[PDB]
Amino acid sequence: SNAEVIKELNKCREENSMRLDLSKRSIHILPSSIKELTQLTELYLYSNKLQSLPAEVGCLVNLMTLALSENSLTSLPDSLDNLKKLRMLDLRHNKLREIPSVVYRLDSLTTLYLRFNRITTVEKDIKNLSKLSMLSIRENKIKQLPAEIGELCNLITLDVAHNQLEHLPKEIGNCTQITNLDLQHNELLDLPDTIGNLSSLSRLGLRYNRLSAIPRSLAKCSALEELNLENNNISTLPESLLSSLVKLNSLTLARNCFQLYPVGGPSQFSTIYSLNMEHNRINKIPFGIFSRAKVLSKLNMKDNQLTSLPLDFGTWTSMVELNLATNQLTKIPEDVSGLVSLEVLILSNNLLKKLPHGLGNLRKLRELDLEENKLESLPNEIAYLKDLQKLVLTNNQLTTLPRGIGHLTNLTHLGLGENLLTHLPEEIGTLENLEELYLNDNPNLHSLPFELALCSKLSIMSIENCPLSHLPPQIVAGGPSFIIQFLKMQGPYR
Repeated sequence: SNAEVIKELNKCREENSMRLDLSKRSIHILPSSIKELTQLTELYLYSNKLQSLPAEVGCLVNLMTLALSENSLTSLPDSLDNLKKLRMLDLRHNKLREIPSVVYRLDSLTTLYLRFNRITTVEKDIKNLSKLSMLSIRENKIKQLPAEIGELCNLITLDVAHNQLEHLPKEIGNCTQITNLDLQHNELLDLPDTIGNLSSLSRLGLRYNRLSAIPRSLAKCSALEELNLENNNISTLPESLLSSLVKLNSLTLARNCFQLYPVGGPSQFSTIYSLNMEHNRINKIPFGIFSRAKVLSKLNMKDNQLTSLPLDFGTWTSMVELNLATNQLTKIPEDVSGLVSLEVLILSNNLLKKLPHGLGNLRKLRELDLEENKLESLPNEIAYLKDLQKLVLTNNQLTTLPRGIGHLTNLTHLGLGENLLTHLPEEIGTLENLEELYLNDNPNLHSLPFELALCSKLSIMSIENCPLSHLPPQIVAGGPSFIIQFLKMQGPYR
């Protein structure tokens, strides 16, 4: 209420306090009496209901911090001109349709936050704020930046994510101290060649734009720690780019137009831990490209145009997670046995009819996803996958399972739905750790084995669209809990 605000105002002037916190008090109008509190250096008014800041705030000539986020402001009074020491101005989450003209006159500012307003224009007069080291105008409606952005030579962070930019002014290259430049979720058709002038750049946000190419000069930004180009129109990378990014920890080329790996050979991948290339049109992985990729442990090639794997596929000994889903692979080579560090292998939605015996040598394999292939059998050597917890075989052409399936000590999840299974093996009962067993949509599955009752942790079982005609018809009407209870009691394992 007005009273508790006046009390805090009186308390502030009675302590001669240099900070005033009136945040989160549902204030609609701030009393004029605040003008008397001229000793304030910090004023916090965020998360209130302010539709205007009173002109009297201009009397607080010693303010260095004015925090106004999460109000309903549409402007600021010209009296803020008097705030000749203000360093930080927090205006995010208001209702600004422009930067208020007085803000362009607050040349002491080093930090200006304007996230999530409705601003359409950054006027040429932005040049007046040459002390700015942090400028965030993310989540507005800005279509263009003026060339005058280049007179902000002290910028360290510039965040213009979620705007409508089609280009960047070449004068951005005068902002030589920028380490964090976020342009993601704009409409950028290109980047200026001067981007390479930003030699201290370590974070560069470019995902979700309309880019067709990356400037060769980006290779001068050798402090980049990630390069995420997801969702653009890129199909190549410029000469020697990736090998020049000596601190690159990850690379994302997902959702682009690549048909081949970027040119430059194995040296472009010697520093990254992960490589994400999903949703392109890549038709081949070059022989030898990972020969220098000593720390690369995660490779995502999902949704490409692979019809085979390179002859040195088994040399990828440091790979831990490998996603090859939604390609056109018809076989996995025997040399898969070389991938002794592999823990996750996703092969969903390919054209696989059989699996190699070498698959059984994947001793660390924890998750194997073969959903939506054409598999007519499993090799006996799957029995040696003692670390396997999740085996997804949904939607294939399996008729029987190898008896060795019961040797999968650690298996918890077995997806067998949408197959041609005529029966489960009795060895299913040695799967002591099985929890989820999906059998739905197996139209030739007319019985279940007694030894399924031996699976003590079995808590999820689906049998929809399974005839199960050898069991009592009233039991299958009772659902899985009834079927498993029947197998226990009438079975000889109790």
